[PDB]
Amino acid sequence: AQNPNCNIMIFHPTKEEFNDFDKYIAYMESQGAHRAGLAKIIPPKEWKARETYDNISEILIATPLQQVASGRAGVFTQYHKKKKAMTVGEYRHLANSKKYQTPPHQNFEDLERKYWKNRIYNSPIYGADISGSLFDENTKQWNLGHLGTIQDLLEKECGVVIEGVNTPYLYFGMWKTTFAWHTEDMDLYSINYLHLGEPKTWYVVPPEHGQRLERLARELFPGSSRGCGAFLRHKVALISPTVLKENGIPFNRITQEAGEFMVTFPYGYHAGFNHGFNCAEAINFATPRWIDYGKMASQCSCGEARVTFSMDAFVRILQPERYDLWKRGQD
Ligand SMILES: O=C(O)CNC(=O)C(=O)O
Ligand SMILES: [Mg+2]
Ligand code: NI
Ligand SMILES: [Zn+2]
Repeated sequence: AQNPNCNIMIFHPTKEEFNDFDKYIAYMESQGAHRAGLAKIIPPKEWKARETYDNISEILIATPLQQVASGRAGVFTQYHKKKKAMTVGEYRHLANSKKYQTPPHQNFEDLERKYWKNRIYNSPIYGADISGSLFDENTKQWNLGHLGTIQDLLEKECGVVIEGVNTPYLYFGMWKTTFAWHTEDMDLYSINYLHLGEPKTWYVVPPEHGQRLERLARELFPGSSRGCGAFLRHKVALISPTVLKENGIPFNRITQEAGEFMVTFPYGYHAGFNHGFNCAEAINFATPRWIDYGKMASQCSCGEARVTFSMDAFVRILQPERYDLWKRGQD
């Protein structure tokens, strides 16, 4: 078995290997990458997402979210308070302000220590989940707006034609902005490209150990667990690496820099934080190997998780028994 310790693997494709996206994902899995839950792909030196980032300031962040924490430093939840709209240029200025800017630090490890020590005492503002793309239309390789759609994959694999669309989302981050422990909707893959700015640190649990994380989470968030049998679908809970180590949960960590792709694999729980002002783009995707994960994916039916239009068909076709209850949660 390749990669039996479930380490995060880093790949350096040539320009020739960068042509066929599906084929390269399948190559990475042949070397065991998926066992980690997360892989890093460094594009060939010849490649670029677009020519410059000089003209992005007038993109609108219609609903910036202030991420307010509750709990203790290593075990907390966050809720998202809606703020007034602002442009990317306004947001970048805010991120760089004395109130919100990255503190002085020695290296990424020192910054990670400071994040876990101090995150809960601040409420950073995140521009998340903004439909759109920063890839130039002329970028033909690994353009996250031109991937094969999940609906087309399901149709190719299973023969059923379904409604729905699949488009990318932009994320504008600042110091301490945080992504809570989660897997993707319907335990899909994700791909994330860091277009610009400061790094993003990731933590990930191997798919084969995801239920260990879930059991810890039920212990650590016992009221949330009673409220919903899939409450990590709410995307609000944080657990530090120190706490995961204390409880014997297998995980790994890596820092993504500007110009790098990350791929999350089906049922790979992940969480993380931004180091300073940055912009990422991400999208879900599927492969043939995903189908079995989609069929087994947990679902939130309590009403909190509320998701896209396009998840309807996935639940309806892959999880018909669950469909009725899940849809009640959506309505
Ligand atoms: O970058 C972020 O805030 C969150 N991204 C992801 O969870 C992802 O790409 O799967
Ligand atoms: Mg603009
Ligand atoms: Ni994710
Ligand atoms: Zn729920």
